[PDB]
Amino acid sequence: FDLPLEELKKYRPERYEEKDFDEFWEETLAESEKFPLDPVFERMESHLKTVEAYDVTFSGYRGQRIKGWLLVPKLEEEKLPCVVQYIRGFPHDWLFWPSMGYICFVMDTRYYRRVFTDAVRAVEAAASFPQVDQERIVIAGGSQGGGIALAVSALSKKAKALLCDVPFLCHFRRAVQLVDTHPYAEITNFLKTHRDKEEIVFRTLSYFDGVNFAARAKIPALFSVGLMDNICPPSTVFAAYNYYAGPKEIRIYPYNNHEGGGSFQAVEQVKFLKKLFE
Amino acid sequence: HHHMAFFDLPLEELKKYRPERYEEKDFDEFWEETLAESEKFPLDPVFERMESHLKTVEAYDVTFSGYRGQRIKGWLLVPKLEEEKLPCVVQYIRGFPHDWLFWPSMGYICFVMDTYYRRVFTDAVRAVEAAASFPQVDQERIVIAGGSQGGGIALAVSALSKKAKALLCDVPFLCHFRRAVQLVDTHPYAEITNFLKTHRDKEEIVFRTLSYFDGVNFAARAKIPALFSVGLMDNICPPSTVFAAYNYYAGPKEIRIYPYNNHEGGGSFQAVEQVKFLKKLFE
Amino acid sequence: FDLPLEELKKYRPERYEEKDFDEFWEETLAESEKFPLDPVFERMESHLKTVEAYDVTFSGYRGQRIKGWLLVPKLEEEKLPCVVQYIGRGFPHDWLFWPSMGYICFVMDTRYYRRVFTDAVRAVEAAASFPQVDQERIVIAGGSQGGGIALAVSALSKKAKALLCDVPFLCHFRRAVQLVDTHPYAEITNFLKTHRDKEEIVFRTLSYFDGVNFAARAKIPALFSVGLMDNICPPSTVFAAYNYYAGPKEIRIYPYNNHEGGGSFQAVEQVKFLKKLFE
Amino acid sequence: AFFDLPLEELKKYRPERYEEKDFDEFWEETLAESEKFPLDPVFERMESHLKTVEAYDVTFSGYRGQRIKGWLLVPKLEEEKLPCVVQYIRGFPHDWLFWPSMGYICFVMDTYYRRVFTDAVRAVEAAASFPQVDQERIVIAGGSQGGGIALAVSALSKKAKALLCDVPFLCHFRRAVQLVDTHPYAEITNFLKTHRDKEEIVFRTLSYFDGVNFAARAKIPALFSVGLMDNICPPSTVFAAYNYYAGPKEIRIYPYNNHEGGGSFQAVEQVKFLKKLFE
Amino acid sequence: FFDLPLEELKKYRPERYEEKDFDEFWEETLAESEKFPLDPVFERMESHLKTVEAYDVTFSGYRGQRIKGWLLVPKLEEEKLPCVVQYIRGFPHDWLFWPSMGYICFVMDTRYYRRVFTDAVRAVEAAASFPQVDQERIVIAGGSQGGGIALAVSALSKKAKALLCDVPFLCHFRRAVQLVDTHPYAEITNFLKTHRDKEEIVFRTLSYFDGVNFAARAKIPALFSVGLMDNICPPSTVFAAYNYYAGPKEIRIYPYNNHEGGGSFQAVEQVKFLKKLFE
Amino acid sequence: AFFDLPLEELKKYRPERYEEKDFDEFWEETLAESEKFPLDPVFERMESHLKTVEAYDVTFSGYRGQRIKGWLLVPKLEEEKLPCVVQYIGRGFPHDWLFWPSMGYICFVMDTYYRRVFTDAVRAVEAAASFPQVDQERIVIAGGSQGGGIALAVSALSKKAKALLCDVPFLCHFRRAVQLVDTHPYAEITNFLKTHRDKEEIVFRTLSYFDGVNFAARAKIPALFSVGLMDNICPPSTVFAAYNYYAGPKEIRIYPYNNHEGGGSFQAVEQVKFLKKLFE
Repeated sequence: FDLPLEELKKYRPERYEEKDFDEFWEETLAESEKFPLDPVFERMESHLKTVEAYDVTFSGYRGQRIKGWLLVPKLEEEKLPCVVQYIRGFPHDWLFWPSMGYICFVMDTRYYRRVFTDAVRAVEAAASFPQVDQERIVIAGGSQGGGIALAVSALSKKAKALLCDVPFLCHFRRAVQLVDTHPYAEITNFLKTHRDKEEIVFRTLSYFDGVNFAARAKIPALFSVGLMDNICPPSTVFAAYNYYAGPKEIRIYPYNNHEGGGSFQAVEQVKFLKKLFE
Repeated sequence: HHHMAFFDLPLEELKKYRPERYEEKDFDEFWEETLAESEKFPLDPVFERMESHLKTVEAYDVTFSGYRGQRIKGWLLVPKLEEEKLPCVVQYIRGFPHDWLFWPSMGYICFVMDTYYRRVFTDAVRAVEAAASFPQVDQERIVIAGGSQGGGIALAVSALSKKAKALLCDVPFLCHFRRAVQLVDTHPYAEITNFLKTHRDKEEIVFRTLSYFDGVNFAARAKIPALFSVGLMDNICPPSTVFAAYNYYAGPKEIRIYPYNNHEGGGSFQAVEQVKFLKKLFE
Repeated sequence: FDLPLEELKKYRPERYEEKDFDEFWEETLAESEKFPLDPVFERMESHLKTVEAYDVTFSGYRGQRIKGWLLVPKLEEEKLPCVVQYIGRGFPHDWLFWPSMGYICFVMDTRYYRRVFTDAVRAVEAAASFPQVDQERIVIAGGSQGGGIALAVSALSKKAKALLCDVPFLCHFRRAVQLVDTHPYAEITNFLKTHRDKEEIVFRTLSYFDGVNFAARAKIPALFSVGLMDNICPPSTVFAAYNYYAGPKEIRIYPYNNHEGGGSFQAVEQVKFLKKLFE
Repeated sequence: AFFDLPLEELKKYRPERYEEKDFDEFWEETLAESEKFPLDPVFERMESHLKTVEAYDVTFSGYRGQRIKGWLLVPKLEEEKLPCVVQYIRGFPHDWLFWPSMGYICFVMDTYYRRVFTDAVRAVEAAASFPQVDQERIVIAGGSQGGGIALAVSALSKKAKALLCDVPFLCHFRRAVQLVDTHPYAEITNFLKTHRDKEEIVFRTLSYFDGVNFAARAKIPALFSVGLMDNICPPSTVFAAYNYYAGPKEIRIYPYNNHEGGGSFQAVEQVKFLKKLFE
Repeated sequence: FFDLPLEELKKYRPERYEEKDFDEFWEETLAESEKFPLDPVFERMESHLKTVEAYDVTFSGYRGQRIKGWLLVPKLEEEKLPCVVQYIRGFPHDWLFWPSMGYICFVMDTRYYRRVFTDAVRAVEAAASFPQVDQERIVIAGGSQGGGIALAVSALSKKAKALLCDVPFLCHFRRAVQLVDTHPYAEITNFLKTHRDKEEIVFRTLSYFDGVNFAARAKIPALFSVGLMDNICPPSTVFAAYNYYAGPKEIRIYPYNNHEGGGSFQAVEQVKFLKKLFE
Repeated sequence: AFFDLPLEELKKYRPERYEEKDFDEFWEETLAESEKFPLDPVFERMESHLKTVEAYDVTFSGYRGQRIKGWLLVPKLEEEKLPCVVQYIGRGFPHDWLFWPSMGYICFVMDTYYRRVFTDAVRAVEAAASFPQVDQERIVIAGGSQGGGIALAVSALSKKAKALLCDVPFLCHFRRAVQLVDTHPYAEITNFLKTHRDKEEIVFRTLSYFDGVNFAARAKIPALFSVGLMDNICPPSTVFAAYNYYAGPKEIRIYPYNNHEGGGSFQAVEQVKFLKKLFE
């Protein structure tokens, strides 16, 4: 259903952002940095044997006390690499990264101004665990999470690599004219009833568009895209990917919908991060 | 076609639901004879350590003899723990080894078998023997587990395997065929219906044949402790089919009921319930 | 989804009809009999080898010239039994079943029910006028809308001798509408959704065309069929008409079938039924 | 099509109610907290293309003193006191022409449920503060989410004099969830599908907002409507509320309608009801 | 978005197909129906409405048959009022918009297209005959099937002065059929699926009723609307008619809407358009 | 509605073919292997209510000598020799296959991995040809959908077949089908690849042995194809690829408003006409 692959690879649409895009975000982060982070780790009761689990409390947007999980694999190593993973379920749903030898910080998004700020702070919280190797802090997400990660790749001093799967929050004006699926269809359904608010909806969403963070992000990244994904259509993902200003690679799954590369792509990430961190 | 919400018998009645069973006079002879035939080939389990990015778990590519001696495949996932003897879950479905991290992460060796039902059930009985042959496996704590088609398979195995010690049976398929068919238009039970739509004269023979694979009939025979789960909005494996099997199940048993879930069942919540159940059982 | 079978077999709901149900139909047929039938059979050029095909024209409702096909199997016999089949009338080769089993087949093109039923009663007269047709063995047949039509004809035609009625539409309207949301019964429901004040008049009008009310009148032998998963023509509607049907009768029950009914299996049942009947 | 209890049984359906010991204390306290801020209604005449109606942008204090908005539509009639319908949903002022056209001043409030119900109670107080409003003839009305809200307001507002409750949402949550997979009741289900351990707390929390519990308390006259094929707000949910409703009451039943209810037919029924009531 | 992009829709002028007798056919159709006197009859109706007077209208349409309509007159000082003939008839209260904006509203009950278009041309003449109607300000209006009808009327009526045409059906048939599988254009497709040999005759027949061909003839000012996600009446069909439309014109484009079009927002655009036009 | 290439472009659509270097060795070898067992056709007259047609239950050896079943329907006509349609598909009831016998053709209906099925189908022609009343100069092979795909393969593999009727065929231009439609049966391939992301090359190389396009390029017998321009089971660009590569004398009937039903009863008559013009 979207542009052919030859053209997706060369797709660089005109970007829309306000003159204050950077002033808005610098100011948002400054406001929330005025409160100390005060990370608190609580060991939690778990049936898990290969992993230790912590309930983490930290200061996010405007000093509010947010929480995340910290999953630490039981390994000899005094210092471990770390994946901050954005979305929740159970701690046992996040076993992949710890099982591959990474500490995993799992943060649920509890508007985007608040969520992105919380997420930036989550990296700071993870970094503050003494076992975490700060040179190997990775940020990751798929869908809404991939969109959030992508923003964080431009906003976080501490993050060192990005794993961005099938991201949402990318190239809003194009998404809306290609698919009638949730979540992009919420915008369309808003505009259907507020016919006079097209300029303001899109000017507002421009502050949260992944394409605009991508153009700014300088850290290495691995993207994934499903060529049959009609939740997060390929032209949206390729727009962000192609504008992404750091060293990058994309794994293209031509027969997949929004599941993306699934478990195959998980292994690709492990391989990518291994090559990166040696 | 999908039911809107609750569509089967109410819960008060599901708990008392014990329909008449149908089986042939030779049900036991058929399965004894099938297993004897396949035991005439040596199991010859082969475990190959695999190169893996996994750090908490060691992974083996397993080959073993199943139905009529055919070389079947499985994964073995062993969590890296001090213990010289570990408990073991044989899980029926094979994707990546990293898809099966749950049980190893909870301290269980995990044997994952790659999956007509004559062949599959025999393969599955043999997978337990394969798993038991790993020296680190504690044979007093071998568990059999499955959801859907896997759950139906596990249920059969609970009645056919000398070696299995406990059953985890989630939202099982292969149960109470005659009723499934008159409640749901969903795959997989709808394959039976579509067959009968076209072969109008084969009702007796379709149901007599299926009786040999019906989980209700194995349940009536199974003596090992078991934990079942069911989704009351499950329109793939409707609740009356699962409750039929659960209620006939002849070993010590419990069921977790998920009133708002479709075929996902209790999902991750139920995974924890299984860990708790097995802990209480084996301590 | 409907009543269980034990109950379907005993299901006899109260009937509704207007005081002039019979006068209405008598009068409708008399009006259309005031024009001569004037059946015209034209041999058609056909690729068919086992069958001869005629383009038929005859006078139906109010004298309008209706069209049909006649298919005659090439057989020794000077006199052949005949099935009048109701459905448009597609190709002659679509109607090979009955001729292939040794029956002349008259296939009537459908074109409101006042007209269609009248057209259909006249089709039997057209078919009876073919010299090779044995008038003692004229059968009327239809499935769906056809079955409903055939059912009406079983009560309105002097000439018809047996009925084949499969999964019939036009039966027990008020119950249908409260069991299924499928076309065609859902047209009634959608009308009433919008015309909330027209319930009485819709149902009274439809009572003139309800197969249950014809069934109560029909005296000729009949074979019905029903699919227990049929959500176009639900089982309780078919069983209502079947149970009220006043002639010698049988029903074939297909428990796993939807509106396809007994399909090809049922087609053979019909052949068997008619063979047993006409010896 | 029909999927809920039959009508005989719907009319007698009175399920056990669940509410917390503090249901009344919770609401008394919520309203007291919001009454500690002055209402301070402000009416701004608006430039409008309308010729039969005058339109005001209304600002008032709702929940916790927040400045809420509504429309006031006044029909141009040479009467100094008019009856009034407070209608809960805000689109254009021209979307709300029905009540003004029937001679009623119409207050349309732009609409967690703690905040919304409190805002809605205060919208009556805002409407009553318009000098042209006849306080003896203040009516509260809603369909869907609006009907639920109106139902709560019928129990919580000193000032309201009658209730028009169509196809209400926010009723008999535990039952809705086990009958339908449609939005909005399916949000509850989708929550519980994921938070399997939160059934008791979800339903105890929702008990503070259940229309059945407000209905048991409401003393003002009311006209309800229900669609027997409504799978958004299933009939057993509406009938539970209707049957527990403690004021003088009537229900209009639309057997062939889904969530559209009686539509325009029902609108006229309301006009008739209110006319009979207020004379 | 599934049709041509907007830059290309604005320039879209496909080849038109009409028969050599398009004009003779319509002239002759209207002459035939003018041979019967219009004989408009207005009956004041008992109504709960207070801002509007309602009349039950009867008039002679196609071939002299007595067609029905509603006339809604807003109670205003003015001795002469402008008038919107609206094509679709439900309740009078469903048509409050135009009277509430100061326009008399003639709502015509739609009952083939030969008959409906002729009825609709005659409705304008019926409306014009009401003494309070200002004949210099008679507007014709419709959405969907109504828009298609209004469009025809814009070319066929001596007395109409402006056109409001929203999301019209009956436009650029051959293209519709290859873009969408939705009702109503899919009735054409389903016919052709079965009558494979009737392509020429189906399209030649439909050419007499195609809005594109009327548009090319219509000389009165018009406001069109289109939804760029409308898959009932696809944008390329509407733009074909709009672009051929031979009078002074404007189009309001709603990029995120389906067949609802501009809805209430577009209703206000019409009021504005007509105000600017008539002063 | 219309979702594939336009017609002007469908008519010129000749995509690059892919096949393995052993395509022909594979099929020659497969057929030789199955010819090493004797056909041994057995015709049993069946009790039938039919009066214009005689019906036989047929048994014959197909793939690797397995005993396959078919129906033979013979119209009761004076003629000592009759033309024959081998029709590929339940083989349902004998009465479901009345069209061809009614038009004066003997009909062999075969009850239908593809290696096995194609071999069975090639052998069905030999079974039909062994009936003494069959005219071997007028043996026709026919199928729609899966049947049309099978018939297409048989048009290249059978010494005995003389004409092909290929309607809305499945098994054609796999790599394109998969990127145009999400319908069964082509969607089984897509679903396989969604899960086995590393098996694209081997899936498509394997399927190349069964692709109707590749048989078409080889088939030398005359043929009538049909296509539905709204067919989203067997999309038009797949059918046109096979049709356009088809190397024998050919025609195609194009049904612009039809989905997978194709030309239906109208096309049936087109076939009769085609075969009549051909065999005189």
